[PDB]
Amino acid sequence: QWTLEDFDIGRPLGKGKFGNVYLARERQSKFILALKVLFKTQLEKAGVEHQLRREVEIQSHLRHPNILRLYGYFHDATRVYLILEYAPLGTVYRELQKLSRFDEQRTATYITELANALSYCHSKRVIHRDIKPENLLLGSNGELKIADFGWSVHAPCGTLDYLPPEMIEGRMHDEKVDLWSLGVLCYEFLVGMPPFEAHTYQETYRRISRVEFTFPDFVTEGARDLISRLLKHNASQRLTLAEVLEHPWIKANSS
Ligand SMILES: Cn1ncc2ncnc(NCCc3cnc(NC(=O)Nc4cccc(C(F)(F)F)c4)s3)c21
Repeated sequence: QWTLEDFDIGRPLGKGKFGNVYLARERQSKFILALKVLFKTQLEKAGVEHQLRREVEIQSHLRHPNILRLYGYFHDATRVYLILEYAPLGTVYRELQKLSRFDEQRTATYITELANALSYCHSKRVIHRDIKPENLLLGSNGELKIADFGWSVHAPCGTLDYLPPEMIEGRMHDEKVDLWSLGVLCYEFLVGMPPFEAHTYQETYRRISRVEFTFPDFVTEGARDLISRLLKHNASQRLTLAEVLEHPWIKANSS
């Protein structure tokens, strides 16, 4: 039954649309964690109070080294606080801006670690639906840790960039949506920008719908194959996580 007075609030770890993330310390144990501060008025305004309660429920069951822990939550009067595992090496979004693009060795490792986290998620029938660089964090030893199960549902906001055709059209969708997103991620890791980037929402809609993307000259055939086999309009055709993990290019470049 946590209260704010139990925690030493430290430095900001990031700013979000719904609230801010701060580094924190549990006064008794001296344990280092992260506290995301959400406003209650903001949550009730967009009608997502149930989604947050669903996220906490989903995260109370999941345990995996490539999934950022959510320990529980508390509120006072005006704000809601999420007790979170701290990811010392920040976001992948930030690492991507810092390095422009990743090499194949780093990319494959991230895809391998993501696939594992998704494999564990999909087996428990949990679909993430929001796989993007800003929702991927890096642990002490540089491992990928997936976070933000707010838009997660059971089997079967920002830009549209990572959302599959079935999701952007407002149709039915299963575990295969995390596979399209994984494909999109793999492309942005190597290229530096997502395959369907546009200056307008409406153009991005056209690109995703018709699956209109190209590869720059530096992308290898092994990466070209993987991404192409993932980015398919037909959800039931897309490669499985097991095939992704056993993919020649993935096996070659992964650690
Ligand atoms: C930036 N950063 N740098 C280091 C670092 N280390 C640990 N954590 C960080 N950041 C927080 C990561 C999150 C994990 N889970 C989240 N969950 C969430 O934000 N849920 C959520 C929010 C608003 C609205 C809704 C609702 F209701 F709409 F569903 C749901 S955010 C870190």
